[PDB]
Amino acid sequence: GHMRYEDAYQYQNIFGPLVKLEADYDKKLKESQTQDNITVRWDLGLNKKRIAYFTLPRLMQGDEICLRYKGDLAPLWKGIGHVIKVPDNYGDEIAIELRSSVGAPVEVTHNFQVDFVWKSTSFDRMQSALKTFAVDETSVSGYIYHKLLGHEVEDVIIKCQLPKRFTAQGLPDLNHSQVYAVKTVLQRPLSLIQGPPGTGKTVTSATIVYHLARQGNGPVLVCAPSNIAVDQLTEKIHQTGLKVVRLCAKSREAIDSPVSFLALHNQIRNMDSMPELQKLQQLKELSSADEKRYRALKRTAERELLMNADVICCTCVGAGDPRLAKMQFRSILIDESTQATEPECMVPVVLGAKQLILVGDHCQLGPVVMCKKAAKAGLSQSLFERLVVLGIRPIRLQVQYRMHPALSAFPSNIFYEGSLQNGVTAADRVKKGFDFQWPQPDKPMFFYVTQGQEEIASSGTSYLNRTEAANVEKITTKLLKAGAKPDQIGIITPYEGQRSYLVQYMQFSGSLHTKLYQEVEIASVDAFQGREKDFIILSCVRANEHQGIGFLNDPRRLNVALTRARYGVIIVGNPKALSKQPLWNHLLNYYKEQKVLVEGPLNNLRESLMQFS
RNA sequence: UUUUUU
Ligand SMILES: Nc1ncnc2c1ncn2[C@@H]1O[C@H](COP(=O)(O)OP(=O)(O)O)[C@@H](O)[C@H]1O
Ligand code: ALF
Ligand SMILES: [Mg+2]
Ligand SMILES: [Mg+2]
Repeated sequence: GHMRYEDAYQYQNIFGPLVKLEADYDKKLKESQTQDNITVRWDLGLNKKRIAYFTLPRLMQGDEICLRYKGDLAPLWKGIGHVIKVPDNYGDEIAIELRSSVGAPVEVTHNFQVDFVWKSTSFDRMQSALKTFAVDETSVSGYIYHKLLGHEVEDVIIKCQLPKRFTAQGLPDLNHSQVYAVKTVLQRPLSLIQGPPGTGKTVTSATIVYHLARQGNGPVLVCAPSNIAVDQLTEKIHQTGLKVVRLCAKSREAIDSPVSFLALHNQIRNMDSMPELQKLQQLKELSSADEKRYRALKRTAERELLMNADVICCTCVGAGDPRLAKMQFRSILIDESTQATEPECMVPVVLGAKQLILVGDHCQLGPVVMCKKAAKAGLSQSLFERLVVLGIRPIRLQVQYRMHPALSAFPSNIFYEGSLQNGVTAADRVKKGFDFQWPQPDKPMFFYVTQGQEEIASSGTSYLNRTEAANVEKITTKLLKAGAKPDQIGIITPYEGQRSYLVQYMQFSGSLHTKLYQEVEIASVDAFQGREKDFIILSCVRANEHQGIGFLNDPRRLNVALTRARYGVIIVGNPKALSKQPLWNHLLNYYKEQKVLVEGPLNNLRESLMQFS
């Protein structure tokens, strides 16, 4: 009440089809193909796999593609394979390794076609989770089943042994609201935690997970929708001194993060287990009988590290990973759950949840749903928000400990009805050893006006902006020269195109300060929700005469972008395009009134008189 | 709408 489901079968019959809409739509939307006139060069790898090389008049490493032969000089043929080489410093040849070496039409070279194959794994796991919820009644407790379905059911009290102290060593001393939040959550089967940015939702989550783990009843499962949110929580949990295993996507095994040392795939390789460490050093070959012992041993190692972990951390979709099947979790916490669709949250939930904690802020980013029809039918509504509408009262945090009061003013008043209070002062937020000259000494922020125009990026739907990129670099140098360390600086931008451009431009050219720049985080705004830096630089990218600003129209995205910094925020963008949207127009006027809308050379900034719509 | 996930 009011939204109710008779049972989990009806529930699946509603969300199952929604997920299918979104899946089918994304597939159609992300799938592209060449003309059927590609010329192929055939070869064999050293390992005797079959390879096709070709040039293209926008693929990425590891992509899956279908190669079709459409000519008449051999039987019609199609084969699946994956990109093992893209155009680079060795040449413009794309190479793909085929799954199956035969019977490829290696005697012909013309009249081929290349289709990019959209990967369906993430939606498969959501469909699969929905089915498990409906068919297997042991996948969640009777209580949680009834609560999730909107049934009336008496409140249940979990009678655990409460800790001596709620606040946990290694983490900040909890304030009264966080203590209340921890103490209360431990005793309920279902809890929602809510609060504006930087109120310690993740700190509080880590403290809860710590106590649930110390109950000694098996590993706690901990998730978030995006890899970066999972990593924040993982690091905080690690600080409590617990044994944490970060389970990563197979496709991310070569991505570098500050919690890489906790990644399951890395822990296994640092194990002894000397034999398996030998078969790994060997596959780094491909022997088929050797792969049998490799796998068995690997399964033995994964089983060991996972079963003995106090906590397992992974994305919501990652929870559906085959390595975790046949595992059950009594206690599950999902951080930044408001950024996920409900079927995405259900992925970890159906692993046997008897106690479930959801953390969120609906004023920050929601899930990505490209199919407007599906979004409007409800796929856009998170589980956290449905439960709020159903009457579950969230536990609230309201006092912020991240940012200088001047950074919190606009977001607090605009997004949170002035209810975001400050737990730190201006004096708590003067960087020691930092000799930077702010336009307004008392306001560590400014919007740096940048004339320019966006370009469409390699991908075809994303944008970049070369002028802003240039200024981002200048500003970064200025900050570094003022005394900021690389790791105290973060650069965020809403677009992937701009993110990638910045990586190449700052980190992989020959720049004099390349080694410094490489220690500087660059990321999309969306990925960075949940993370914080001392100093943030935001590149807005959009800059055009009559093409709009795209998803910059979403207030949630600006909110996240404005609330990542502790000590200072510098915004780089073009007020001309931004001003056309009421929200950005208001942020621009706000900065103008604060005298931090500026122009000119960095060492000699002047207010921008420039007028905008 | 071009972002999250695999
Ligand atoms: N009770 C507290 N005392 C001191 N610092 C705190 C406290 N609670 C949170 N913080 C800090 O403020 C920041 C934001 O916490 P975080 O958990 O990331 O916010 P949120 O999860 O709500 O976005 C961190 O740097 C963190 O250590
Ligand atoms: F709510 Al946050 F970093 F997770 F501000
Ligand atoms: Mg958080
Ligand atoms: Mg460089």
